[PDB]
Amino acid sequence: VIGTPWQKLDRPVSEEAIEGMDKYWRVTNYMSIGQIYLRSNPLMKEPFTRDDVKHRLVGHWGTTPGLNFLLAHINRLIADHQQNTVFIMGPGHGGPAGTSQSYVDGTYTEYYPNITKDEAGLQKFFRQFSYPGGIPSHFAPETPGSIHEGGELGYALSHAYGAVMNNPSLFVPCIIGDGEAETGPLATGWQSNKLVNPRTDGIVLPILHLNGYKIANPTILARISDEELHDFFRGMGYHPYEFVAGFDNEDHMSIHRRFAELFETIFDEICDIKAAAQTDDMTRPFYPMLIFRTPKGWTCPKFIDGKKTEGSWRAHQVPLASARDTEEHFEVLKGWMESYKPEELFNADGSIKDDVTAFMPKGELRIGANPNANGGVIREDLKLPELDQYEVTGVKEYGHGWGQVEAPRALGAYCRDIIKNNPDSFRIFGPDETASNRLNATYEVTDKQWDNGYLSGLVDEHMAVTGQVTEQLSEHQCEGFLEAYLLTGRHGIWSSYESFVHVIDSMLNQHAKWLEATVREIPWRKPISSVNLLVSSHVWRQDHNGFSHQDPGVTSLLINKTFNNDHVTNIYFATDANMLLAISEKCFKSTNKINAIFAGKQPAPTWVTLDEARAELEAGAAEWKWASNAENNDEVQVVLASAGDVPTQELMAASDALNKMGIKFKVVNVVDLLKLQSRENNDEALTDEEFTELFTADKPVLFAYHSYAQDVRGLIYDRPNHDNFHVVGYKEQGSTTTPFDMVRVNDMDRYALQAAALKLIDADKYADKIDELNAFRKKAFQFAVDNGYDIPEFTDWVYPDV
Amino acid sequence: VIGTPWQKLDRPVSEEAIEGMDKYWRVTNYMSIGQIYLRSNPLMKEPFTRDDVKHRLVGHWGTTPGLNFLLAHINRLIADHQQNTVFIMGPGHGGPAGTSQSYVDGTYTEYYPNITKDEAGLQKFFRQFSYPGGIPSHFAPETPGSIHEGGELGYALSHAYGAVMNNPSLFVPCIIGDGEAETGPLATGWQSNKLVNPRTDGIVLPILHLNGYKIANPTILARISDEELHDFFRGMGYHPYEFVAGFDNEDHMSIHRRFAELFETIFDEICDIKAAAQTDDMTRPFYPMLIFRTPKGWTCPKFIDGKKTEGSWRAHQVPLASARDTEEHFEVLKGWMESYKPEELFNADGSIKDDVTAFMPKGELRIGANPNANGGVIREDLKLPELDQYEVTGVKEYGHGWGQVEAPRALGAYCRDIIKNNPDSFRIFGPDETASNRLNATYEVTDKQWDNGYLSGLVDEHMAVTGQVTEQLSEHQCEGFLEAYLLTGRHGIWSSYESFVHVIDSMLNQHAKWLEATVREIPWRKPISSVNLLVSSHVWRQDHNGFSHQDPGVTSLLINKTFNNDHVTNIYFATDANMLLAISEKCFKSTNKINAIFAGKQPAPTWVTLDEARAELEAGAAEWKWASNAENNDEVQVVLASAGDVPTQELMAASDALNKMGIKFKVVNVVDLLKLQSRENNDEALTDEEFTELFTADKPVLFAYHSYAQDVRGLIYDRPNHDNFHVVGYKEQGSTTTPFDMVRVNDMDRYALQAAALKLIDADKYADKIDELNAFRKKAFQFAVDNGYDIPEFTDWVYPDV
Ligand SMILES: Cc1ncc(C[n+]2csc(CCOP(=O)(O)OP(=O)(O)O)c2C)c(N)n1
Ligand SMILES: Cc1ncc(C[n+]2csc(CCOP(=O)(O)OP(=O)(O)O)c2C)c(N)n1
Ligand SMILES: [Mg+2]
Ligand SMILES: [Mg+2]
Repeated sequence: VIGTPWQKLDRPVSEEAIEGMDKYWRVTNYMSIGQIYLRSNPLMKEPFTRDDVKHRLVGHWGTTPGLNFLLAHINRLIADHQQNTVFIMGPGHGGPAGTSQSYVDGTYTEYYPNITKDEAGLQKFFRQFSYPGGIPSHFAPETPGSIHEGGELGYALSHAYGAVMNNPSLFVPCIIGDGEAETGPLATGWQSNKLVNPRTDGIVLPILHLNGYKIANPTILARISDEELHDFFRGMGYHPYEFVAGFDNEDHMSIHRRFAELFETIFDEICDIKAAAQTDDMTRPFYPMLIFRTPKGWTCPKFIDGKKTEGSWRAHQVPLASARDTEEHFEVLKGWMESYKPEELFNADGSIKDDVTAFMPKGELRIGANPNANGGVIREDLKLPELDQYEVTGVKEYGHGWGQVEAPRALGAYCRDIIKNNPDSFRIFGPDETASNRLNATYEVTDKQWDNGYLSGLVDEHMAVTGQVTEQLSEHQCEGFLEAYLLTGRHGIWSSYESFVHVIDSMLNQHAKWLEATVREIPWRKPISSVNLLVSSHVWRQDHNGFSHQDPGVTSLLINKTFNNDHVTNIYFATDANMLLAISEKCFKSTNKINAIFAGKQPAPTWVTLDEARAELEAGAAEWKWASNAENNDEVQVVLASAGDVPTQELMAASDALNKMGIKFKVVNVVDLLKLQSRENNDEALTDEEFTELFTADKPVLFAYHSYAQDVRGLIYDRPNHDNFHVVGYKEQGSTTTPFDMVRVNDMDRYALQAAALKLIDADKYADKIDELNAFRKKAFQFAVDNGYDIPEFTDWVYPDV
Repeated sequence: VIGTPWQKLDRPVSEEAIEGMDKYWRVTNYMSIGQIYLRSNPLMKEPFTRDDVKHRLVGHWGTTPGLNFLLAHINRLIADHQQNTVFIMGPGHGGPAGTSQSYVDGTYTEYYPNITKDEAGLQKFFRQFSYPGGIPSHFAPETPGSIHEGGELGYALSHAYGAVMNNPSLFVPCIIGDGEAETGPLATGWQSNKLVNPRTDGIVLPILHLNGYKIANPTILARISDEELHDFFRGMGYHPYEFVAGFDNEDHMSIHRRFAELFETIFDEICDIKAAAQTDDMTRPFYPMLIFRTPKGWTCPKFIDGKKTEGSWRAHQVPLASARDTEEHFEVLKGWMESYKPEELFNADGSIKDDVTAFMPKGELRIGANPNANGGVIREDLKLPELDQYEVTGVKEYGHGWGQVEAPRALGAYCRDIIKNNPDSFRIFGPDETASNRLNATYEVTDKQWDNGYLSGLVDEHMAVTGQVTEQLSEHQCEGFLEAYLLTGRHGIWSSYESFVHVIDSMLNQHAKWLEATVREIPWRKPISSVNLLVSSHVWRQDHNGFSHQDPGVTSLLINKTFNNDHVTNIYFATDANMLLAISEKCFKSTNKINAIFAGKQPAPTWVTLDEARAELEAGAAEWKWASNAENNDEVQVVLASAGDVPTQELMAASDALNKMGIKFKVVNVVDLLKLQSRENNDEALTDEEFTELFTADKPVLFAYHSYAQDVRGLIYDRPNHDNFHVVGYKEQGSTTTPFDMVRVNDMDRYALQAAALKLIDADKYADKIDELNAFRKKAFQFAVDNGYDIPEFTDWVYPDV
């Protein structure tokens, strides 16, 4: 347990602390300007000239001084209260404020020993910001203190809230851009306070950085009336406080006193809410939130070239773009840097004076050092139940292809027991789909956590104010919550109807990018758990729905994250429940990954034993020898290959029929897609020799793909025998229809697959059989049209093992 | 002008109208149940048995009766007021309520003559819903009255608002699911009332379908306190009204009277707001919104098998799943269908009685017939300015590769003049990026429309309460607004930083799917204008930003929409401003497309004349003969190929150097990407013969790709000479850095390209030159590290034409 959580001060903030906070604000303002403008001479020692100014001025001043003000006050708070604290920088383009924070708290020099606490260190600190060979413009994962970069705006609040889940001692002041608040994901973010519990979760404090402006526009929230703004936050279940500063001549020390006193009122209320929640954990409190209304660019020159800058969108990027080039602009920069009076903040050796930091928290309470902001230092392996107890045993008992098992129900029972063994560190998220995707065996040991109105046990099944499943009809919220949950060292999984995974494609992009930078160059940031996503209710079996719900293409997005042997992405196609089991265990042991686990939820055949799934998963693709009828690759007329539960069922029925015709083939199943890539693009892929062995050197390959055929084609482009692959995939065809018709209109049904294989073997010899199969598909459809359900030859076919 | 907009009644709703509305509600409820459950015997004529019930029960009852209630009342409204009305069905899974509406209003039989107004027609109407060979489960584009399917929830409000833009006579009651309101995009949707003007735009009426439940959960909004709920909507600038019905024994006619009176109060206030806005168009009114709180599944059996159904999430999907199979369940269905007393609603011939519809609007005011809900019937071609006036003339005057032109500024001037010539039907949307992407020449003729607080001319440039540019920091809002703007027959464009286009990938998915169904099978739905998206501030030149802003992969998403010769997607890589011009004109004339127009905003060389861009765009790819030094394909040692402004600059510098070494090559530029596909996948692509001519039959091809190399590889997989293409693309490498370093770390810089070409020609002969180039890249980087800007050999290189 870190510090002394939820303690009130019961005295005023000291005058020493106010003094220190103004010194912090002035030094972090100064060094943020230095990071942006200065290539050398950080203390402006004589001669200080244009030659000290960066050739390329890049970065973001506007948000930065308001961030630095808040961080002064949050730091002061942490230290007075000994409060376990992680902040979120929504305006992540304010990167100098987060690097300045770490540098002041001492963690920057601890993590980066070359960036020393003295003039030479400070020169390097200024130069290196947004610079070739240096550091990023944003609150990147290489910044001690960051679990959120804030490059792609809108995830401030889901991360803040996922971080405090099952973290009752943790306090998260979440700085949100007022421009950011215009995004979709941020707007639904506010509603998370109905989904956390004030006894078992920690506390988020939304701080709205209402600086009036985004890039080139005012913001919506800053320009509505104050009464609308207050009604807004009250209507979302918060107690709003508003702070206004910086628009008149109020002196800075007065501003600090007033803000500290306000911030103490807000914290006191948080402490009262925490204390009350130990007794009453059912009443949802009105959590405080802070509206912080200060000028953009605060403390910068009011006008530059006769244009309003402080208190404007003009302050957004880099004021004085000509500081290197004119001398008019350099004089303004010099005066600006001087107004912070650095001669009072730095010792002659260029170290930051002791009296600038005496007020700062220390040790692991420092914002840069809290282990919650590097959660893999506190992550523990899950206590996993043995997989074998979950196996579908039907394959051993009756044969390959047996039964009508709904595959995710095995993952559900497994997840149930993981929750039981790890009761406060493994969460399930679902956009109102947990049950729909068949993971509700989990409710046998816990509830959907819901901290909002209850009506009746006749309607309110499987929910309680505390629990380890969270649902909200928002994919951004599910993915945001989980990411931060993982980033602070815990574990879990979510699920989503496959076509709607795309809502959060850009979230997968950013978390994959966080993972990339991390495995490449941040060894101090320890491994976190993986994002585990069950992609179910797939393209082929969206029976109550239709075309809008048919889009397996998150595959294609994920493929754009597969470089440089990072290995931060995996795409798995579970063939049935036993494959699902094998994949899930690997996923739950893995770290530093996004894992997409595709499985169908419909009743379906089970193809492999558990032991077989384990061996196959390990290699990535496997021959199914019990299904091949050819002896060796020379005897093979076609390779029958599959990835996907329905492509597989269809390929298998086709193989049954090709067998009965005396065609000689082999069956290859593919589970781990990226392992089809060449070793040169992927050092963990099948070797060429392994690839050739599976797929032959010179025989045609019929490949039935779950998603767009383009994926497999681009992936195998430098593989031997690639020109022989015929890839059949989803091709934007379907509607509200029978299971047979869905595969039919994509040429994915068994008859079409058979026909395709014939065409590849000898189109002339089998012209007639092909026609006959093409017509049988037409007859099977008409039969569905006329009767309301699929032709029994189709529905009732079970694989000949049995 | 349609009907008599914004007229008050000044009398009570008639008793005849209340009577009709209850008949509408009862008949649409009845027929919605019929669509879901009945394969035959729609009037339950003796014998009515289980054999009449669908074998596969699929569909969504829960939302449906509340929709049917609202539609009764909106229909009654339209007719009393002669009000130009389009509705939005947010809960688009309530498809039977929209098909029932069209069937009652008469448009279904007009558009689908086989679905007749009599027993035989009604049998077909019931059977065909969610059925093989029939119609979709959702409010699909084949439903007269639909401009929004509501399959992927969350876009109800952006569409509602984009529809009323520059549409002052149009009224849009927007039905939003209370589950839908939990999504990100819906939550920011509410804020659009700060972005429309009540004089020059029409009026949206948000109706929150607060039925208490989503799929398997209660909803956030239904379970907070009523006071929070009211504060919420008031805080977003609405006047909230609340209607509660259905939870007691209040008789239905009383419910209709009470609701009609409320709905009249709401409309009166809308009429007052409209009338006031003719004089005061600066004061933002508090638009009405309606909280409609009724039981899910309303009028269904209260309990089924001892489980609460009406007033529960259980009502969500298909109550009585066993209606075919038990007889216990069939008796319940029969009683349920009977409670609507259809013997009072249908004539003996099975036509709907006249007194059920006498209250209904007629002609083009009918919900199914309004041309706003099929906007291509009112769409007109834009009055386009001549392109030649915008040409960058530098290419003709000084040579290929001249100048430092910021390409989109030509599109900006063009857009400026399009707005001038079409002042109320062409809009620009930008997520706070219009200026950042260089389209602000548009503000020369109009303003960013902003209907919210103003502070000062010192900060509030280029904005006014009415205008034809709209910005909000939300990609969902930009894309939603535009889609509906196009769907109701107008035109426009938006722009977005490239990596953030992904926020709305799933929106592109749905609108592409709308387009697909439309071109394939809905000839009555006329062509609308295309979605035009400028994809700028690209991967290669995100100078103030870094890794989070580097992701050109919307390419890959778009490629998953390129089937069956729909031609609903285009991906264009503008090489410079003249190519941009040529592409933009084609885009602005096109229909029924999503067009992604990639262009760099950085200062950059201009490569082609306008006339050349026109010829090249038409073919899709072109040899640049003035750049080739080889005579014919036999003389060619490598094909130098490009798609992208920066890949192109880099390839050109490489070609300059390969020339000087006496290497013989050709230069192919690629603008229209999908035209690289085979004719078999794309009937408008380059012929194999055209392809071979550009790319040779047997020579290596160096392909410098703007985005992920996987895209080109999968696209050319069946093209002749494909195994000779070496595709270099973005590979997840970069940071906050120099322009040279960004291309360097992706092996995309000129030296790397040269080296690559050498390797393809003779790796052994040029081992030394390759090493030398690899080292020069290392030296150029160190130079950037040491000096703060790129090596002059790199920066100052201008193409030898000049
Ligand atoms: C999803 C997304 N869209 C667009 C951008 C482009 N962008 C970078 S900062 C910014 C404006 C930020 O304004 P605000 O959140 O108010 O922050 P401020 O700098 O005023 O603190 C925008 C539009 C982005 N970062 N993320
Ligand atoms: C973006 C998205 N995510 C998930 C779904 C899955 N889904 C289909 S309907 C539904 C619940 C809808 O509830 P609500 O909006 O309250 O509508 P109701 O049927 O009660 O009118 C969900 C979660 C979806 N359609 N869209
Ligand atoms: Mg702001
Ligand atoms: Mg609902």
